[PDB]
Amino acid sequence: SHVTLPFYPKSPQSKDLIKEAILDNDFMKNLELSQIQEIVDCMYPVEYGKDSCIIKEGDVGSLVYVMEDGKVEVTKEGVKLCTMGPGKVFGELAILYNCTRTATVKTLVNVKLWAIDRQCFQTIMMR
Amino acid sequence: SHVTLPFYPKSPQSKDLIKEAILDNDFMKNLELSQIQEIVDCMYPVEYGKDSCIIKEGDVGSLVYVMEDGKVEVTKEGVKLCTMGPGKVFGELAILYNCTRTATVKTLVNVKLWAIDRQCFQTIMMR
Ligand SMILES: Nc1nc2c(ncn2[C@@H]2O[C@@H]3COP(=O)(O)O[C@H]3[C@H]2O)c(=O)[nH]1
Ligand SMILES: Nc1nc2c(ncn2[C@@H]2O[C@@H]3COP(=O)(O)O[C@H]3[C@H]2O)c(=O)[nH]1
Repeated sequence: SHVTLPFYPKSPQSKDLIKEAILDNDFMKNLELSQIQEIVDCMYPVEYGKDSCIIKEGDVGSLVYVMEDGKVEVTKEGVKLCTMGPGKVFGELAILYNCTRTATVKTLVNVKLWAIDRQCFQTIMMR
Repeated sequence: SHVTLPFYPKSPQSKDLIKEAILDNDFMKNLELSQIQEIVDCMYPVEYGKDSCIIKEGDVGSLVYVMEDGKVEVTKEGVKLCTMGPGKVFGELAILYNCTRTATVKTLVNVKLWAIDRQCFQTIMMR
């Protein structure tokens, strides 16, 4: 009669970081505040070690990430585009380019992230 | 005193094409049926010729479309992402993400579409 989204409990400071990361993101700054709240409770945590490759350009890609701790470097076709520290969203562009990753993301140090899948996202967007 | 949504009369064949098109859409799959029916009745027909530009990335989005006949070609910042045939919904991103058109959409052949405007569309998602 309607499918249940999963809830992942977080520290207040974490929920704040996420909200701010979305509001700082060009594609998503305008979402409902009620929608953002829901996204925050759905994001689950994932950790990567340094010289780990999170996203490979060209790949198919659902997941969207917010960085909590650490630092990554974004490269396309060989070129550094930038680095990203906590408070930044990445992985959003896949959907806008036909679910294909548009750049590769490598970890420069250990990182702690939050993630959310295509599917959760879509249910939310219809509320 | 509540607002009256418009009604555009349609061939049962067309009412089904639309319904299917909605269910095929990642986001709209999610709607209750009562609502998918309301949306079907608020769609109005529009045609474009070969080599027409329906949607321009960056512009403001007010309508959402379903294709009935024809083939259309999606592009972003100058790169063929995909093509779309009958039965497929489009122009739903800008509305849901409350952003500016995320891709350009050009016709490859003469097309016949149905359109619902932001107004009716949102009004419907609220019951
Ligand atoms: N393509 C691109 N991606 C970037 C840039 N800066 C940060 N990113 C992030 O890198 C991500 C790579 O995967 P996505 O395309 O899913 O989403 C992309 C963005 O979130 C940039 O300058 N170009
Ligand atoms: N940005 C983008 N839009 C697409 C793609 N494939 C289909 N579309 C549709 O094209 C529409 C362009 O305008 P919208 O951003 O409103 O909504 C978009 C989607 O419905 C794609 O790969 N990228």
